[PDB]
Amino acid sequence: IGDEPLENYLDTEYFGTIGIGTPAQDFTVIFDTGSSNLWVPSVYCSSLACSDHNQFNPDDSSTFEATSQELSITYGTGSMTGILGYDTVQVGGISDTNQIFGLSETEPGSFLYYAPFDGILGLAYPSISASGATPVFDNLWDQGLVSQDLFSVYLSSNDDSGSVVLLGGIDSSYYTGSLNWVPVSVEGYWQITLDSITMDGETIACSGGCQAIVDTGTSLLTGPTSAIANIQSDIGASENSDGEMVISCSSIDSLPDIVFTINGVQYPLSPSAYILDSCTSGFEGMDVPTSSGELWILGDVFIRQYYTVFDRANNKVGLAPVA
Ligand SMILES: CC(C)CN(C[C@@H](O)[C@H](Cc1ccccc1)NC(=O)O[C@H]1CO[C@H]2OCC[C@H]21)S(=O)(=O)c1ccc(N)cc1
Repeated sequence: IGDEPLENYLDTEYFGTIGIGTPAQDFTVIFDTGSSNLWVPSVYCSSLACSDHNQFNPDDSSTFEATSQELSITYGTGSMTGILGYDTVQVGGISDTNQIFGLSETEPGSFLYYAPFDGILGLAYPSISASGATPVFDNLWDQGLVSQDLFSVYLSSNDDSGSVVLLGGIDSSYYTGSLNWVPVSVEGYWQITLDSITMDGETIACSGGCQAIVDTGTSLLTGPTSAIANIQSDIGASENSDGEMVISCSSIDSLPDIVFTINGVQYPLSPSAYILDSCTSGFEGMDVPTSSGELWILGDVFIRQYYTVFDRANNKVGLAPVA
């Protein structure tokens, strides 16, 4: 069982340190349950974001093995191109030998330039991995480096230490109540079916059910723009001169919970959770069309309240209230 500590950056990004190569070269990476590739910047990249982050040098690693395979990835915000290579990745105390990963050759745009992390370590299914690159957790399981084919995530609140990805384990000191299990509706993301979203007993969005993904790599709780607009109006959030969804901090003590029903079980978010003396909404409209329908994203606003188990043996997500 391996523990990967995560730094809680402003309650907005959660990244941990990994080592790549022999001797290890260290990188910070977002542990991203919304994607499946591992990549870091490399000495082959001249983009600005490469210049202001740690760059992998395969020349200095005695265990590196080159490939002729290229890689390209476009995220919601940010993108990269590069080349795949193999090396040993130290992650959570585990020596992940023979791990394929991306060495960036371009990283355009300001988001990656201003972000504190060097790269991204995806934790989702192989079906959405660019170039069919084996995801880290698949390679761990393939090599028997974890005995149980699952991992769990605790994300801390209030910029506190203690966030972790627990590779191969579930730890009940991080939660209370019973874990409830949700089948993965479509294997790619950690995608699940939401039944309803309610406030003070009435349905405010997702009437008749909708699709959602559980994504540590997204800060906010996002949904289709039209639905989110209603929710913003429902909680009293107004966009201001600067493009921020502003809300009176006094509503934190006024407003009722917003309740997500998932597989028939109610998961409340208190206004303490879905309102971030500058208070803004934890919701954001973002349209993610798929053959499944538009996706909602249960990002860190949600995951901070629910210890989450990602079970690849079973293709299920487990949820329980954080301790
Ligand atoms: C780069 C990540 C650390 C951040 N992203 C979260 C990530 O989970 C998204 C979450 C996501 C998912 C779907 C649509 C938009 C965003 N996944 C994603 O874009 O996956 C990509 C992998 O290759 C492609 O195939 C799947 C989608 C692409 S992100 O949505 O782009 C993002 C970027 C900036 C901020 N501030 C907040 C979120």
